[PDB]
Amino acid sequence: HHNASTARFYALRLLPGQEVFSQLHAFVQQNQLRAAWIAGCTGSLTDVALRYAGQEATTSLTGTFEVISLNGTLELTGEHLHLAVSDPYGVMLGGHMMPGCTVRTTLELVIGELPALTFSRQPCAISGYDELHISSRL
Amino acid sequence: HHNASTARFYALRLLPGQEVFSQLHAFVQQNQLRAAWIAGCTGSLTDVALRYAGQEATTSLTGTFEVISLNGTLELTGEHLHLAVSDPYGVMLGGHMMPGCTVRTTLELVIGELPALTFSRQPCAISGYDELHISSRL
Amino acid sequence: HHNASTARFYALRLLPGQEVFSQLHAFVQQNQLRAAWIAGCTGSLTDVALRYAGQEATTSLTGTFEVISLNGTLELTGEHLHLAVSDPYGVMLGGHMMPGCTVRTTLELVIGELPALTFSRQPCAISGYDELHISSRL
Ligand SMILES: [Mg+2]
Ligand SMILES: [Mg+2]
Ligand SMILES: [Mg+2]
Repeated sequence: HHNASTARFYALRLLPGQEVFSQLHAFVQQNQLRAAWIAGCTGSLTDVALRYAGQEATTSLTGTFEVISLNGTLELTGEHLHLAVSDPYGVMLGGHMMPGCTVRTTLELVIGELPALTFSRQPCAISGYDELHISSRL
Repeated sequence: HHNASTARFYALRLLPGQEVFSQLHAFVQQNQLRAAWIAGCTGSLTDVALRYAGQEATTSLTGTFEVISLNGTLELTGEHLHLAVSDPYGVMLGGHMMPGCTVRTTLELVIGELPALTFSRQPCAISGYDELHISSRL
Repeated sequence: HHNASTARFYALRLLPGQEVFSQLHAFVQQNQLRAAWIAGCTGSLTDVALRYAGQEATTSLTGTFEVISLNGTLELTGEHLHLAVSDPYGVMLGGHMMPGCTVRTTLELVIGELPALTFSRQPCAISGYDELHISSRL
């Protein structure tokens, strides 16, 4: 059965200029994470790539942003992450995170991994898209 | 004494059309969770029910929203959850989550449970409302 | 080596009128936390102190706000926390959290501690600021 598992946590800090998606995937590959999620995140970005609700196109922005929240799941060959950033006036923007977000000064992350489970993306006949599927690691 | 505990995590995915409050409570009942919190959440909503800061009335909205963050505690007979959603333009809205939020394509959740503790809602003479009370499970 | 660790969690509730930064530091000192992060948070604030993206000055606001998300790391002699609050109209504001945020009715927190690691703030030659450094507790 799924859902239940203890968690192992990882703490890491990304460097200025690094692209978030690529670094997260590299960390997942390095540790062969099969059922992870972002348990905590704080930092800053220069370039931001977001896909707004219901939209197909990716919105690319550049400036000075603070990462307010980065949430979602990730695993060996898939992920689903949402990002919220704030600007110099406190105004926020949020959406589906896409490749292209670059670290400004830092990105601090605490990533949780559920050793008893395995996440995968399987087609959902209801939504019409590949959705999160949870199964036993063993 | 309270506060300290190891955590057991649960991963689940809600389906299109399901109402969030009811599904969360069903999961709490199914697993008899006594001291849980939302450790991670990502997804989309069609209907959104929020009670804004200091307001009594619930604001009901319908459209295409992305769940940016869903935070808070929950247990057998109580909860305190806040929700932040983004729209097709990246604009965000936040408030106290109320019953009526419906899943659009999916809602992925990682819920933590603290086995050594028990959450309850007891009247606080200071705030004048029932507030979070933490005690030992044993 | 760093990054990997089990986690111990703490649940607590702050009272009306208390200042968040001071209370968080008091909790860190009381439990001698060396590598913690905010795993969950919900509540309300009256006074809010935020430093917006790229700005030096702290913006002080007072009113009726809901805490939508409080994320970041914290330890014995340092921290990095970002805050997002919503107002009576659902509008949100976000930024680097500064001392001066006061609880309105309550602030519920689940704090994670990574016993196998130790967080510190060391100068980064790349960013030019003291950044998160992760090392073994032993
Ligand atoms: Mg999404
Ligand atoms: Mg509330
Ligand atoms: Mg910051």
